[PDB]
Amino acid sequence: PAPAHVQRATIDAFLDGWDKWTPEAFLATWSEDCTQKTLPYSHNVPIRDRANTNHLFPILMSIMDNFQLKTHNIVHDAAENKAAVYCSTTADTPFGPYTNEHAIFLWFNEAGDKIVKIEEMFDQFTMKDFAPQLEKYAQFIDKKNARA
Amino acid sequence: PAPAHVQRATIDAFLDGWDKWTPEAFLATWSEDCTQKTLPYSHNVPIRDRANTNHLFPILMSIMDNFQLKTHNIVHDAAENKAAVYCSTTADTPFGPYTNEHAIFLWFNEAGDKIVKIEEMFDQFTMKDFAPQLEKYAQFIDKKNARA
Ligand SMILES: COC(=O)c1cc(C)cc(O)c1C(=O)c1c(O)cccc1O
Ligand SMILES: COC(=O)c1cc(C)cc(O)c1C(=O)c1c(O)cccc1O
Repeated sequence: PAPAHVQRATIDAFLDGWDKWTPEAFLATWSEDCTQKTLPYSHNVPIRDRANTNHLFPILMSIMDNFQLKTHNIVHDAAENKAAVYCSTTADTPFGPYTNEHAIFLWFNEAGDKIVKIEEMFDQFTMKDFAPQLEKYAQFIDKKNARA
Repeated sequence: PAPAHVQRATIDAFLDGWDKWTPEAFLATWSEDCTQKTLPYSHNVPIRDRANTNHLFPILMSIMDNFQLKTHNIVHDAAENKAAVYCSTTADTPFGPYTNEHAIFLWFNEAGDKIVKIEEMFDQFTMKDFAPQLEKYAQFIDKKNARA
């Protein structure tokens, strides 16, 4: 398992790419197989593969302006090649103001330079309203692109 | 900062006491001024202090029958005297079946033997229904006890 400071460097580049709020910046630290699973398991939100998130994040970021990320807690388990962060976010969306908070579990690859698995719990009351707004927005971008 | 194995021992006792589901077993790792904070911050849930916890847990535990804890993930940051765990639970309650899942952030005291701060995010759809039900059930116990 890679040295702490290398994993920690991956964590920071993930958070900074998140704050930078472009697809390429944020997805730079995700491996090709990195899955994102929404917790709790009981909410039955299907795990999301990399083709899914590569298609979502451009659309998602385009409808969140003044995105500000705030990191409250980094728990680094260098021996286990693992981490957990707590973050909060705000943005303006086509649907009104957006706020969220995130408990995020990360796993790194052997080299400690990519994130390989993501599991996350968020503000489910924010998401109950926003996920369907986002899904219909995504479908509208899809249809609009296929036409042209 | 205490050695990693001593901090890990408190984690293991915390989860084992939780599993054993008695006020004494679970609380043995809680420092005497340890606070419990519900995330997200945006839901503005007041800190539960140790006295609140000591009154709540005997009632709460008494209406959760067949309680089962499953631990999914332990993120230990010995260098920062911190940790994060992910757990899920089931039980039978007088309000029907119960399921919950917890992303818990733990801080230890200097000795690494007590837990000093708890911040957790849970299944907010469980808690939306359960929390008022437990609050009314707790008031009823306090009333029934007073008049004896
Ligand atoms: C800020 O947005 C992110 O890129 C994001 C990133 C991470 C690591 C977890 C998330 O929960 C989100 C998210 O907020 C989100 C969403 O709000 C709607 C659909 C999918 C998502 O991933
Ligand atoms: C299983 O119960 C616990 O002792 C418990 C314990 C921890 C570490 C987090 C919790 O969220 C709970 C809880 O589930 C709970 C509840 O369901 C209602 C009121 C207070 C609580 O702490």
